Amino acid sequence: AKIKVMSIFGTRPEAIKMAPLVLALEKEPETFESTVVITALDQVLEIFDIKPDIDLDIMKGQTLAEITSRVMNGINEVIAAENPDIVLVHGDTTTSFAAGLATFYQQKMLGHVEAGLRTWNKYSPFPEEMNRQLTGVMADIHFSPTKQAKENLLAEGKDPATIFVTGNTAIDALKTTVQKDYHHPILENLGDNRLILMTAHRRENLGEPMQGMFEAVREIVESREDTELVYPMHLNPAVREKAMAILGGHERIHLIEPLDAIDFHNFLRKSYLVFTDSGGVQEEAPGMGVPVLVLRDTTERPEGIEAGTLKLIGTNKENLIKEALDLLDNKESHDKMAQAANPYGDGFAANRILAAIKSHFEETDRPEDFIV
Repeated sequence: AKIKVMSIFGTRPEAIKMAPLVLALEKEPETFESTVVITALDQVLEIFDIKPDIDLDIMKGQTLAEITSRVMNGINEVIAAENPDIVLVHGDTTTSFAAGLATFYQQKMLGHVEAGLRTWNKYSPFPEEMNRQLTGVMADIHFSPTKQAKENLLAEGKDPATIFVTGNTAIDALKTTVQKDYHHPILENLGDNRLILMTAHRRENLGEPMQGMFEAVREIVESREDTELVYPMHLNPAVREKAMAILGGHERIHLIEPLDAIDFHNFLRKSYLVFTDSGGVQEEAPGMGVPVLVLRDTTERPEGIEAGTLKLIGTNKENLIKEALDLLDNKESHDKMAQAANPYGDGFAANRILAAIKSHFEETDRPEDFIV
């Protein structure tokens, strides 16, 4: 008798974060039976060589109430038939909550991957904060990405024996998304130059601060000739216009279209430093040992800052330049961040998750938390 694990994912980012876990399950077929259920990303599954078992075509002018009901009724039926021992839902999407609820209705064990993040504000993010809180009450086992997420769960009175700080599976994903010898002209023509990668997608930054930020990187590039800038341009025309105006026409600045999360991981790997306001990049970049300068005034990632893998520098042009130059001119400061321990995971969150599941069903050694 195997432990039948049903992994549910409904978005591309979930696919990337759940794939590694599915791979881990598939590495131990003597113990696990893996059932993958899609509720939407076929490019990601091809990379991880994951044949999905069930594909629910849930639809897209649908309200939140309708999406929830469709996914819940769909998953209810899938679970009732497949009769898995455990269903794994991820993070805070509506699909995860709905599938979680169908899992509870079917009286199956519910595992929550990336468990316990909280803003404690029921309407920000909406409905993600509530999703993760609801999923949190229904979950039987929680796989927290950090010590903080675990504490959040403890403060809500969850049973410590059911929470495991495993790290973030997104980092495990890098072992597969990052190619042995990735292919891209810019990376091939890079030579001895230091690649600087920049991305900004937060509404607050895409506004007026955007101009100061492009001017900052332009100046970094002009001041340091052995650097090159890659900027996947945001789709907003006003943003592109500012990018073309300030960053256009420079041989060492590449203004390209938005990269896939996968192409991005591969660029990230050869990057010397990255400027971003993306949450995922703050946890993934240090997985590559890439120093991250965060273009934000606030952050939900204090661990990265305390660890030294990340630097919160805001959006002031003078601060972008200073902080960038510091890293570019002082190899000591670079390796300091480059070697700082990633508090969000070591790339083996999947293994800890599986050991945790094995621990419950076969009552084998309880895995200890990921040590930051």
